[PDB]
Amino acid sequence: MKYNVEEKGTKVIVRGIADFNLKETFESGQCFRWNEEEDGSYTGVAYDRVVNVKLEGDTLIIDNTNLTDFYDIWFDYFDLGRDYGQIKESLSKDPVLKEAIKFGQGIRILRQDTWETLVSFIVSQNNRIPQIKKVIENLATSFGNPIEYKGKIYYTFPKPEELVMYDVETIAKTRCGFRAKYIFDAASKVFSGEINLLKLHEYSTSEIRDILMTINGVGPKVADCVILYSIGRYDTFPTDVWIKRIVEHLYLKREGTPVEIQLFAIDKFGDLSGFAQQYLFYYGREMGK
DNA sequence: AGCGTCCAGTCTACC
DNA sequence: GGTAGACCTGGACGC
Ligand code: NA
Repeated sequence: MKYNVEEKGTKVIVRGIADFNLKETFESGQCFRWNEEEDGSYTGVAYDRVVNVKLEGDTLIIDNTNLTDFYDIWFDYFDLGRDYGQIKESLSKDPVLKEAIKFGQGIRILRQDTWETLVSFIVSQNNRIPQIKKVIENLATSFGNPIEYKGKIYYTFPKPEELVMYDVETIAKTRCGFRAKYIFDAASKVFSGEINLLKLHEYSTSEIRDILMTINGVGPKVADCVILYSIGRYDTFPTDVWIKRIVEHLYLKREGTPVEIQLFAIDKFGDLSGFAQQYLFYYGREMGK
């Protein structure tokens, strides 16, 4: 991917954008803190920063950032180095994916912070999206740090060190319910250095899975979500109840467990399974039933 | 109406 | 070895 990057005032401008749509990316099920503004831009809090991203054709405008932050954080965050055009061409050899892709041509897989992804998907278990977003914003407001953009105060996602001094019931005030003890355990294990998130990428995918699943409340799905959305292992296929029913309806024509859905997809899609999953998901939400 | 009821991954207890 | 049932919260749903 070749871009023309320029720093103009309080913003960074990227020209040569392809295979990118903000709505499709931000509503693909991968993330929770990006919110649409009246002009169609999206304001989000990630990596202790607040930025506004706007896309005008092939021109991305990131407000409230500099060249240093763009190259250090946002380039990788929006996975800009990857050719999704090639990915879609390869996947479109499957008629099912080709159809799904036409509705989500601009989906990119964000490379998000490991800790935030971990807690976010802990929150996500047995939960609906609107509620997950409210709980995550509650965690940030209650426990995070204030940062300001255009006169409005935004809150960073709380680090393990910013959570450990609170009891479960204090954490539970975020409306996370029975998941409070899971957040508590995750914070404790990371804070003590028992689970090292920085060195996690040095391990195999199976090893990462096992490390993460030591946390009370982290099972196969949460672990796989961290692995895909934060570590960037694309030969994975996180199986939720939706993708199970989607694959059942469109491929298998019979019922199956989340596990058998999973190995079928990884076999068929290989190193592009994670991308295939995103396309199928936004397509499933587009169709409804 | 204004109530009942169903329910959107992981753990636990128990096979 | 494997899994039925419970589970905070809270909108949708039937009558
Ligand atoms: Na666990």
